[PDB]
Amino acid sequence: TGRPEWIWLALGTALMGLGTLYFLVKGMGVSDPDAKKFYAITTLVPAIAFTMYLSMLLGYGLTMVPFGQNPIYWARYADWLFTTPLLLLDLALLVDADQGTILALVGADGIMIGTGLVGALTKVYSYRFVWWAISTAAMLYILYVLFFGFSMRPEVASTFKVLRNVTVVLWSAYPVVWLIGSEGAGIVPLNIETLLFMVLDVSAKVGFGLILLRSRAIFGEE
Amino acid sequence: TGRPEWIWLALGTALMGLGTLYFLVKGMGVSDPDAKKFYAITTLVPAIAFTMYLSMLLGYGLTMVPFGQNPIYWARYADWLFTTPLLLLDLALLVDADQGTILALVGADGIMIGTGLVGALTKVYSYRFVWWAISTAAMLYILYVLFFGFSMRPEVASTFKVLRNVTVVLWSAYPVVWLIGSEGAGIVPLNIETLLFMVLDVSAKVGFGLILLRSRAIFGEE
Amino acid sequence: TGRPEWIWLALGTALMGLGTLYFLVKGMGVSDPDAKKFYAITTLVPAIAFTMYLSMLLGYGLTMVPFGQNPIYWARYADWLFTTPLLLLDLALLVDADQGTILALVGADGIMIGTGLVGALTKVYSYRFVWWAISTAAMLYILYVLFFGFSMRPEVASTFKVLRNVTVVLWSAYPVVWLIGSEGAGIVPLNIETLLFMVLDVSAKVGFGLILLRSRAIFGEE
Ligand SMILES: *C/C=C(C)/C=C/C=C(C)/C=C/C1=C(C)CCCC1(C)C
Ligand SMILES: *C/C=C(C)/C=C/C=C(C)/C=C/C1=C(C)CCCC1(C)C
Ligand SMILES: *C/C=C(C)/C=C/C=C(C)/C=C/C1=C(C)CCCC1(C)C
Repeated sequence: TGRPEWIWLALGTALMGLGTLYFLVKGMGVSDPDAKKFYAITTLVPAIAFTMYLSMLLGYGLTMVPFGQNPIYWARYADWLFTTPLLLLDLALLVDADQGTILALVGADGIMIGTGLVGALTKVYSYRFVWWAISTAAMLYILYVLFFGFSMRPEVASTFKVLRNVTVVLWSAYPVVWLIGSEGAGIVPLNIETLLFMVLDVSAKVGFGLILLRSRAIFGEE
Repeated sequence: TGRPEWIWLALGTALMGLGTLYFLVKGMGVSDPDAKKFYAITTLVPAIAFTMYLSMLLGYGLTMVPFGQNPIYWARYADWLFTTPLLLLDLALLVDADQGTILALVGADGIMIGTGLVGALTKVYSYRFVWWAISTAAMLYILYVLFFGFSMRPEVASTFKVLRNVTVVLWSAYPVVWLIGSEGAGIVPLNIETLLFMVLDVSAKVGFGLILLRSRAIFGEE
Repeated sequence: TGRPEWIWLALGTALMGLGTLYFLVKGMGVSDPDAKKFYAITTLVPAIAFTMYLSMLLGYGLTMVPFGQNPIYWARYADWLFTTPLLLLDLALLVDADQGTILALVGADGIMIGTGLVGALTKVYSYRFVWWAISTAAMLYILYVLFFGFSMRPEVASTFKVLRNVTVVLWSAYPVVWLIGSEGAGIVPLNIETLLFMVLDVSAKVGFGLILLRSRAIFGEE
């Protein structure tokens, strides 16, 4: 509690935990294989985030990087490495995407997160932003595929449309927060940055899942 | 050989190596695609464990963690990260599990191992057990799915029943050994802990594989 | 630019980048799901390599290992961990390989790279070569499967034959370069070793992809 941002890490942990438990209870008794995939994917997402928010709260998921002793929460990338592709899989399964398109998405996502991590830990200040730029190019490619790389059922199309729009908006904020926060230019304090990421993460995982798991799009059509 | 536990790391290495070679020879000439998956999965398991037991023997897979300079063999988690999901896949393929259920299993398993590793390396003593608890919750979820989340063929059902029972028993010992050994309360010396893990690992990988690969459950039914 | 090998890391970065962009443009408008998989796989390969060549150029992907202060470019293994299995998947998809065989290949490849990395970072000089030997055994197993573990269409068979022959030749050079270069016996300077790896990598990723993506083997047969 010596670090001002502890409050948002604590709240983040609690909200991911509760979301995980909610999705877990909700998924009880589901027999439809299609719906099972969506529950499995959607429940794992906040469960993973829970563990990484906890690691940050307890101080395990924090390291000091010298550029310009900067506190970098590296645990976010461990979280994102797994949760972002899973979120993309939810969208991909919804629309019955070709395997080729899933691979494209998952691979671009690995690059986005991997280069983001490299940027986060880079000791030469100017180079951090080179990695930011490549990571953003990978994000833009993902956004492109989501709008132009590909829903047959009307309920599938409408849910996909919503979750896709939710994704483009929230995901796009991440590079901006990084850029202006402690990993980037340092204009916004780590405390506020942590709050922004918490709001983003919770919306993109728990908000996302609520929207998805309450839709009948997740069941094969009697 | 300056570390008393070297003998069990040496034996572990030899037993995983021989098991790998046995499974490799045995799988020669197998043409049935189903049986091929089982051999591939079951042979990779001890092959991976071989490499990580070797890394521990030679001292690469050991680090010192300050809490309470504690010797932590981190290589176990590198091994388990890959071998535990593969073992779960063997069981899952056997019963023709839905993809949703496989994802649930694999994901819960990643969490179990990942939080186990975080626990192993955590520098605040009390917090190590928080991570132990979350990892155990993930294990219990796996055990639950194995008994209640789902075999049609009688030979499939019987083999599955055996391998499942083998799994519940041996896997459950792992958290207990951790808790009382050098990663946890330090009641049992690293030397004995290493022996216990060796016996467990060899039974859960080589014993498991022997049981599976001698069964006709692994072939599609003339 | 203080390190003589910077020139080859710079060229490597440029060539992977251009190859990525070429494959990206070329894959535009492709609707055939089969062809989509090949483009996705084949474009991701140099894209990944691009990022890791960049990391090496900027000095992030380099560490000092004490044996015999040896400069080890660890980023190569981060690259190879993902790009080698993807290259094997290209070959595997081409021939419609059984899932069992894909798993065998991917798993053996993970072992090859993982033990290679362990070897690269090992502090006891003699032991480095133990890891080299195990990694090579895994490579030889891959080479075996590629020739004896399994093409129906004549265009599929011919393209596969070429890409397979390209693979056996180039991949086999890697262990030799390691052995004689800075990770191994230190007979050939890091500068020359980096050049050799650059030529190899570019041929095995961009040369490979050119050959594959210009073939009609990648489309399902009007
Ligand atoms: C649950 C977490 C989510 C949905 C996280 C999404 C994160 C991103 C889309 C991050 C993107 C970034 C870049 C595009 C540039 C570099 C910094 C990153 C990693 C924040
Ligand atoms: C071949 C290796 C096997 C089957 C290993 C299984 C290991 C576990 C089930 C470990 C479980 C653990 C917990 C449940 C709590 C924390 C400590 C661990 C990682 C030993
Ligand atoms: C694009 C990169 C490619 C195709 C890299 C292939 C690399 C190898 C086949 C490396 C093999 C190695 C061994 C067999 C022994 C130890 C050293 C390695 C990792 C270079």
